[PDB]
Amino acid sequence: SWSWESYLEEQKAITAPVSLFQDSQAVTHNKNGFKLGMKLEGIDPQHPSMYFILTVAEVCGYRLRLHFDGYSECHDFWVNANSPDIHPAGWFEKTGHKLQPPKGYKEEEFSWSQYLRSTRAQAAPKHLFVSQSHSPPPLGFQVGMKLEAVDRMQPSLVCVASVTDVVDSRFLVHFDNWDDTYDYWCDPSSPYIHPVGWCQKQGKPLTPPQDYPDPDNFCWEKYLEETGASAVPTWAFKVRPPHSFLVNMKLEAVDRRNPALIRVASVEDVEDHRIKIHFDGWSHGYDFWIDADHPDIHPAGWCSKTGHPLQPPLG
Repeated sequence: SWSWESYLEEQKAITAPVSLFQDSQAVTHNKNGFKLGMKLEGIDPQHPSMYFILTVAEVCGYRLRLHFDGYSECHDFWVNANSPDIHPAGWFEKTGHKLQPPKGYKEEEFSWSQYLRSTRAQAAPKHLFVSQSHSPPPLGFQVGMKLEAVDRMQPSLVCVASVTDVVDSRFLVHFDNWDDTYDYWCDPSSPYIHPVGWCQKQGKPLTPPQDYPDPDNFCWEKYLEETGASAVPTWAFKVRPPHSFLVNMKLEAVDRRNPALIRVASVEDVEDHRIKIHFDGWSHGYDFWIDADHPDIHPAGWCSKTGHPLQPPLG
């Protein structure tokens, strides 16, 4: 009953054109073959470097809710069917990764064939996954290389970092000697990474590894020699152009408080690479910043075309 067309007329508003989004945020014609109970492998959003056995706990449109086998439901999380952060059963074994076992197991004595028999479940068919490590790796980025990275939790901090994982065309950025809980996946065009030496050339403070001896006398050349690591080469960095979203443009965005819901939204403010989302009809107290390439923002009509409910403006 609620329609974008009517709403736009009503508000004398415009939608953010589909051209402003990445193809993966816009595609609506792909079918979601995931079914309840199917098992697979995937990264823990809270520990991006770790892989766990997951089960499809719910399906809604082109999205699915995943559950950490053996764990409580409050670890549950939602992803889109085209997420590059989930993989087919057996992926870890085939790509040299480590798989954390279900709470109640030793990865040491874990095998899919049998876990499946023991749970009388089916593994999600591999043709559904966009990432299976068949595609080309990011050019110039290899596990072990070092670089400088913005701690997206503390934007004022640019720190000494390392590439700790590489999957399909993305890599994992880790903050040297810090918790894996500040790590994040990204690609060569990320505006949050810079080559070794960037802070120095920019007159900005570089945060060295935690507890590095004599912190303010940190020398990259020295650190690279101590670790024998290479710096990601400068040619590998290809930062993306700033986005073209304009204030007042409307779109759809997953609700950050209740991930199951997606609401009608508007662009409240903008920066070169992030937009500030406002949920129509709600308090601006809920407005939040989000990267323009985040998988949870979509153009108007995404919910309708994918079969997902859309929450109309609060009234």
